[PDB]
Amino acid sequence: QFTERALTILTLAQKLASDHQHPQLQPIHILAAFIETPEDGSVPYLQNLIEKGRYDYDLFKKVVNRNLVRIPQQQPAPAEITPSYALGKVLQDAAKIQKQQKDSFIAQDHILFALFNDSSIQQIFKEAQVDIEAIKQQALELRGYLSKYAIDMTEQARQGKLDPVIGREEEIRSTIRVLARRIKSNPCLIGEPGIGKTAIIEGVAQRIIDDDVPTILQGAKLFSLDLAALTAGAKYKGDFEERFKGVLKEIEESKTLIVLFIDEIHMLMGNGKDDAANILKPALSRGQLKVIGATTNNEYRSIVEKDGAFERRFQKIEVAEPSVRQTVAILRGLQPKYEIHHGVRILDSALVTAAQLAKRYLPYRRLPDSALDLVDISCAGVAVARDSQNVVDSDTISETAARLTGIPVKKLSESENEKLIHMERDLSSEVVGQMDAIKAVSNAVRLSRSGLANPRQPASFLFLGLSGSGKTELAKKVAGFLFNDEDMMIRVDCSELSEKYAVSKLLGTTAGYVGYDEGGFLTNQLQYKPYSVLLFDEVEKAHPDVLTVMLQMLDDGRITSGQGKTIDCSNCIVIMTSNLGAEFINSQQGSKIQESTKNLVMGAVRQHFRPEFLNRISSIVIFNKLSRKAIHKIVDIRLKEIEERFEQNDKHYKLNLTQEAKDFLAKYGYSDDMGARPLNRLIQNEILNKLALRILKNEIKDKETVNVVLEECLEVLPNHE
Amino acid sequence: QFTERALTILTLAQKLASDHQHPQLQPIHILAAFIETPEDGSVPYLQNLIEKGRYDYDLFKKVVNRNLVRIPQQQPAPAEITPSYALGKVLQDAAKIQKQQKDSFIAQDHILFALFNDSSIQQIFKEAQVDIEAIKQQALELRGYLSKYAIDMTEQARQGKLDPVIGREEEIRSTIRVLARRIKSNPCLIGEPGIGKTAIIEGVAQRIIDDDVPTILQGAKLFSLDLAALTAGAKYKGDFEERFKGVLKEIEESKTLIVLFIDEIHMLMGNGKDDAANILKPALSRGQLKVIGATTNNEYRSIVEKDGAFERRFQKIEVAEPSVRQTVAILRGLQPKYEIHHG
Amino acid sequence: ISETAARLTGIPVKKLSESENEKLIHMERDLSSEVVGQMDAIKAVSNAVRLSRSGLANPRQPASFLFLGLSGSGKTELAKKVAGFLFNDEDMMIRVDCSELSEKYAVSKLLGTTAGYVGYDEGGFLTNQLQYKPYSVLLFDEVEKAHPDVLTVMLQMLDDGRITSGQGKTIDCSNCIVIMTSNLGAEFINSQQGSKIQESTKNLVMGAVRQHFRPEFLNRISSIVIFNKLSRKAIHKIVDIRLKEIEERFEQNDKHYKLNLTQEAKDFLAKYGYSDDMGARPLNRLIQNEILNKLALRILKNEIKDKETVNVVLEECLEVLPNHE
Ligand SMILES: Nc1ncnc2c1ncn2[C@@H]1O[C@H](COP(=O)(O)OP(=O)(O)OP(O)(O)=S)[C@@H](O)[C@H]1O
Ligand SMILES: Nc1ncnc2c1ncn2[C@@H]1O[C@H](COP(=O)(O)OP(=O)(O)OP(O)(O)=S)[C@@H](O)[C@H]1O
Ligand SMILES: Nc1ncnc2c1ncn2[C@@H]1O[C@H](COP(=O)(O)OP(=O)(O)OP(O)(O)=S)[C@@H](O)[C@H]1O
Repeated sequence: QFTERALTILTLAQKLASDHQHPQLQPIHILAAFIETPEDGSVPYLQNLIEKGRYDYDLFKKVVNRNLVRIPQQQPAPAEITPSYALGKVLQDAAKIQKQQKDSFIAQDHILFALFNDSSIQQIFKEAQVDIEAIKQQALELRGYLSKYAIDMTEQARQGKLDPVIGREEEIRSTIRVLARRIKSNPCLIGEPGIGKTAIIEGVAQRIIDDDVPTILQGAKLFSLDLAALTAGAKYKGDFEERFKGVLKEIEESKTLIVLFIDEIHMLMGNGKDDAANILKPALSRGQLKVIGATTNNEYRSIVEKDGAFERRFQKIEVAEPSVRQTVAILRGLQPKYEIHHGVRILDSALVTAAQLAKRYLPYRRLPDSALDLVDISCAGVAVARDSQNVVDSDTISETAARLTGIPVKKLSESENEKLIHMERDLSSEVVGQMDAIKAVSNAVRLSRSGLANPRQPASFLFLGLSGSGKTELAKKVAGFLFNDEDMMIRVDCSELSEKYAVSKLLGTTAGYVGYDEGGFLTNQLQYKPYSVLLFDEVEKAHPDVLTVMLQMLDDGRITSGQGKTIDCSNCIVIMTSNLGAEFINSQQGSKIQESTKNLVMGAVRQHFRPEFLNRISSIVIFNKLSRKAIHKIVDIRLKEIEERFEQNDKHYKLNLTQEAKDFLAKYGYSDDMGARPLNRLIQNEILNKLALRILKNEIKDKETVNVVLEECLEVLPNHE
Repeated sequence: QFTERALTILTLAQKLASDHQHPQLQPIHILAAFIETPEDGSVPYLQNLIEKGRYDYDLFKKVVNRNLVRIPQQQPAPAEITPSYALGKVLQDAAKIQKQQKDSFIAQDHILFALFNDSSIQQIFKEAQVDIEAIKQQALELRGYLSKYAIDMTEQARQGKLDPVIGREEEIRSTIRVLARRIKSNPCLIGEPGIGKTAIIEGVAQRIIDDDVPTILQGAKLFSLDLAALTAGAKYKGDFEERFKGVLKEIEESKTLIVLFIDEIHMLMGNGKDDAANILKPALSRGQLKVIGATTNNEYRSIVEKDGAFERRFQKIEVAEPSVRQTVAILRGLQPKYEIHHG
Repeated sequence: ISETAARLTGIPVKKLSESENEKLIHMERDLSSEVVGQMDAIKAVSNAVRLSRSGLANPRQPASFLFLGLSGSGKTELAKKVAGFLFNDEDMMIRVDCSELSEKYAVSKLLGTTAGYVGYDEGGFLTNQLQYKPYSVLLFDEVEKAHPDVLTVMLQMLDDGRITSGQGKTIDCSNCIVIMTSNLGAEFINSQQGSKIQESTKNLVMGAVRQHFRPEFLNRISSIVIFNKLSRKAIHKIVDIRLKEIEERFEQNDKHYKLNLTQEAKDFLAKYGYSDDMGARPLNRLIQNEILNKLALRILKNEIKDKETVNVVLEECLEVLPNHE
């Protein structure tokens, strides 16, 4: 109800009546409280609403002292009988004043006002008007000041607005050590955004709230300064100093250990300096004016480069991210806040896994926030879904994260079935033979899905064999099964090389040079798409400088960029290709991959491909030769897909191909030295060419047949009508 | 003294005395100043105390006009002699109110009140602005509007004027889930141009309109922000921050919640940062301030590489491209829009 | 002065902690539990940090070593492990991806954008990291493929430990540690003349080092460090370690091996994979390809719900807990 100051003045009125041996309390006794002390700082006595308003404080002093002498000496027992209606009314009026003034507590000024409004000198010896406006003016110009300049974190903390923080006790102590300096009063927190800089300032506030602060700072209070009053609050040229200088001086003395702080101190460098608030502050740094700032490391760098002065006042305080275990500790401290915020229970394992998840899948975010996001997001997820529950650790988190960050890998299937149990079948259905390539694909994904693959390495395989054997097709089909979308594959022509390639590859352009589109094909796409299948079109012909660079993705997945940042791959499957082995494939020694032969190939590949790459690669995969037996399946597969891809079914075929057509293809388009690719030449050269002509001649109205000639031919529906 | 809002009204009042070529400014010119133009945020006329007080502000304007035509002269050379003793009193009364309120400047709120104390309609059943007690009941809702700076997407959606979505419901659900968060409340739609990120934000408006959103977001008023308000409304250093702060404060309190939408985040990020206004939003972003944003993945790149601050305020959401069949579904959803569009 | 300065400037080298028993004295031991063999390499780094902490390191220069030998000999692994030991965090390693480098260099590494040129993100990757983080350890990956102009300018830090940027600012973090790597020596370790590389062979390595790098580098490096091939008993040891580390790292340990590697599983990995030119990585890949992928399937099929074992089947295979145990 009352401020401590208001209570003091009222209390003094009461106790002065006791000390002066006076019966019922009168307006006189509150006036006695007003003149209770010689201290000029006491507004009720010298730096008064009277003295700086309209009348000599002595006039009033003598009104009161005359009256105090005039009231007769009583037995101590009644010395302060009651406030009666007289002081009751003054206090009630002080409350009416609060309502008029919109003041949350009764001020000593409300007591000064209310008393003065009711009061009049009781005797002819002194006269003075109750100059209400003068006393209000003087009251308004005193004490109330920071609500116009900075947000009072400490009182708001007393009011429960503070978020307590843990695990930063040294960082908090560091700000204390700096704040405890006698000369260099200015600390600043420097680090990554999301590192916990504001959190540390609030940590200081927590230290203040629990009064765990050294005498120099023991009475401290924190206030959030800048942008509003320092920028929005400006229309005139001197507005960088009006209000700003004002508050700097308002807080230098008496009013406890006021410490302002800046959360976004980046501004305080000035756009071209020009003392845009920025210089006046350090200009006054020889004393008081204790302020703590906060900036990111790069913003720090920028304000340093753009100023050269605040840095002589401000102590650089480095803030490091916590370890995963430490992150969990803060998560635990924060856990109940989240359970409350969302009305859901959270498992300790939720917190544990959130933190390690973040380390694994959120490289662009710091652990404090990243882990918290996984928690607060999961909780929010449930809060929305709550119309139905609680948060369940990795269950909720893996799904939640995958939904936002990508990586469905962690969701686990409703049924593993086609999801890597029967996948070898499904892959063998799309492509024929080459089961080891198929197994490699499945295994790559299975290890990823199971959390077993070495996390530092993307699945990586190099595919050897004769072009036309399905090496690209495999990669595309992998994307097919990986995303249920074959166009999500990333494919780079790795053979387009000379040394002049930086940006075309993950290296990017370099900032400071023309062009700021970097590694678009790889770096930008990788940043955007957390995983894919990356196909390198004949690494056999790629320049070795690039291959050496690609190695970095191949293993130890970290990826740099000319932007000064990194990408850091993880879950992208990479596929490299070569036909070196064609020199051995053309031996035609069985459809199966032969021992020794395949080794001569891989040996030669190393000779013509840095083994350093191959010494990191998950494995080299070799394709089976497409024997006619393989063809006997492939032809149907391809004719089916080829037809299905032909726009819409306004015609298409009945396809009475039977063995006769199949064999023709196996006897005519079947080049032992070019895989199935020449069968496609046959198919288009014969089947589609005739078809196109029949369509062109409008000899087909709907459907179509394939009729073996002894070659192939088509039928006529309308007779060239 | 007076601030810009009060000065605008006062300026208009004096202008009106000259618009009517009258030697002096009268209370009627001020009442006319209160009702100048149909700009909703004008508390003196439309989003006013009058409507809240159950009065017809246009009828009142007819009253004002009936009084303005009774001005005894419109003689040119005689015009513009004095502000009048009558309004001396009113402006002095405004100063008294400032003292009553501990206010360092006279706002339109105060100048309204002061005239109202001295205003009248010579009518028993006055069609006047609601009497002073109501003036206080509603005037006290002020201090202690966004439509000036943004389009109410939710209201447009309530009025239809919206194109339905398909498939993107999942990123919408993600958006709702992010908005529902206590700390990082801001989802952002990131991806290729043309994917449907605007379509998603309209989809969000639909969910609000359709009551498919939990109460804490259900009542949200979704707005299309900045650009014009940000820069077209600018002239000088700091007035970006002023409009920003104004809006941010509005969304900070009382009106359940307001959600702001930023389509092209690149519009922010200052200029090499330099805290060139943009930063205020991140600065205050901790106070819930539910915001939805968007950006081209490459734009995201060009700003995320530089910023780092907004990243702790928003949730990155990739928006997937629909398959051909899904695309057909959108075409089907929009089919009636197209048939209507061209007949 | 040391403690308060350290809290603000890091400088752990100025602490002189009572924990030296572990904090350097047992460093070689601790590192040998992480790194198999490569005794001299372990000692080389350890020696440098001992001079740092003892105040004997000369402020004019960072610790500097060149790691030569078979890829998969643990060259970058050692470097990471000393980041681990030295700063209690392997991820603090500022690996310098030197082969990822063109003549543009500047920003992506140590110099940054010449001030006044567009892009005010300057030396973000290396210099700014030191600017922000007084010192750490840096690892120069495959310096053989670094652009020559860059190899040359980085010499300003190699000795006369200066770091002048395009920002117009200087860091001079001579307190750091740098490790350079190369596969240059692989051609001589491939002589396979015992597991430990002998004299003459090392001279050939150094011959090649001189062909690749100038005295302007080579005589500034604290030492060239040449890595050995692992002994068959040593790979036995690395196998044990890696298998344990992999499972220990395995996200949530929802599944769990008895890890009955016995002599036999370990021998199968060693015998099946120990080519003298392989590097330890293929043994690690082998177990992933031999068993772990089978495990993944067993998990997916619910053959492994919890726990797991090791079993040896001659050829190799993996047992199940077929009742979804
Ligand atoms: N040590 C900690 N104690 C308590 N809360 C923490 C801690 N670390 C992080 N947080 C959480 O992190 C969020 C605010 O993070 P901060 O690190 O202050 O953000 P910030 O990094 O200060 O913002 P910048 O980077 O200066 S814009 C809050 O929601 C806190 O719950
Ligand atoms: N589900 C949907 N997916 C895609 N587009 C849709 C969808 N529903 C409606 N549309 C319409 O298709 C267009 C999608 O455009 P936007 O979402 O603006 O594209 P964008 O992702 O915002 O990229 P910009 O910035 O508009 S080029 C809009 O003009 C919508 O009217
Ligand atoms: N002696 C060893 N002690 C511990 N780990 C080892 C050892 N040798 C190899 N490794 C493993 O090898 C992998 C890293 O191998 P390194 O030989 O450092 O790679 P690298 O050959 O240094 O890379 P380059 O060739 O310089 S790009 C790690 O996954 C280690 O587990």
